[PDB]
Amino acid sequence: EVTIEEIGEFHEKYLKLLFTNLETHNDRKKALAEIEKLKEESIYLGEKLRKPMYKLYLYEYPDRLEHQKKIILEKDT
Repeated sequence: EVTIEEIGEFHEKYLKLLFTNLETHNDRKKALAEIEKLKEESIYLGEKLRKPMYKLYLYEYPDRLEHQKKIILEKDT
């Protein structure tokens, strides 16, 4: 019942978050907000899809997002 457009859109947003610059404090504030919405969207898909594919969206991408988050928290101190 998960559509390809929901999967495509999630990954599109993820890609944009990753390609983002993070040079200024404003950018970092925005990226962090975006990370939170991506975690939520990943887990939404993961729960709806139910190595099995669903584990990537339930666990792996939220873990990678958390990683990127800590890093961005590393700069802004």
